Amino acid sequence: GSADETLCQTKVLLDIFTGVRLYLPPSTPDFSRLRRYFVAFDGDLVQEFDMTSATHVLGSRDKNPAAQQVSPEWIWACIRKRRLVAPC
Repeated sequence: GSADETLCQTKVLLDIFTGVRLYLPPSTPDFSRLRRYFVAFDGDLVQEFDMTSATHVLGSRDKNPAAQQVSPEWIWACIRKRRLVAPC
């Protein structure tokens, strides 16, 4: 858990995914916030079948190999780091 420890602050948001365009999948856990939260921070979210121009992608990249194959742990480590960390 981390989320509960991080999002424990209403949505916390910080300059994590700062400009980080990661494709947040709907199948991803905590998506609810993950989405609003992420894009909220100041980044952007592209729909799986919509990334071509995207920048980041949660779990896989296919839809957009030009994006970043980050995970749920990245968001936390990122948001918490206040600076986009190693996407993976």
